[PDB]
Amino acid sequence: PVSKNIGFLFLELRLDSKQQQIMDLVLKGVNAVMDTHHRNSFEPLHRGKFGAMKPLHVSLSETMMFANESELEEKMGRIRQEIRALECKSVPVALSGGWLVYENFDASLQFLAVGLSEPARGRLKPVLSIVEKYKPRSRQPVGLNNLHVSFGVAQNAYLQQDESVSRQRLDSLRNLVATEASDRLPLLRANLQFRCHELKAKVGTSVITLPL
Repeated sequence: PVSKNIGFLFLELRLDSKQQQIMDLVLKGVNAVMDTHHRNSFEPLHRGKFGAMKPLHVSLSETMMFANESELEEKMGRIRQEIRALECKSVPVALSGGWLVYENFDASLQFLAVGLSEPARGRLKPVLSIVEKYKPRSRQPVGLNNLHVSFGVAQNAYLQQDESVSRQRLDSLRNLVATEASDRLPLLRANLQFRCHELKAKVGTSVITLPL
């Protein structure tokens, strides 16, 4: 369908029981601040209905829109082969710094995130380099400067207002979570760490695994 000839690369982060409980209390605390300030709350991304588990992610490419099935296979195969040829056998994922808020492509959703640590970004640099080499030439770039894990997602209440009003409320939301909702970030950063032994790629409607 719409996803024909679309590819995207990412890391999958499955949380253990302790990490799930930490994210419950961190997000509850953030959302108490959102309530106090009459802001939209963040839906936790690590849980579904009835506490069904959902993995978290690190995006490693933009949405890659290839011109045809042949180019999809040519470029994704080269990506897979070159990632396999890397020396590394696993990459660490750990977080550094404060809350970030990233918008999706139509600004309808605002994701509460933390950036990757300097060593985590450094170990992913050779992966990003491979993606940059093979991705289609064909507006939300993924790069070393913005690698992150998103933990919650809120609706943009200002989606249909003037762009400048929506951007102002986004910047004051970013300031609000940083100034008033950051006290449990040391607990999050100490515990939300992972080691990934494979990448994933969405290709069309299928997901493939790319071993390290």
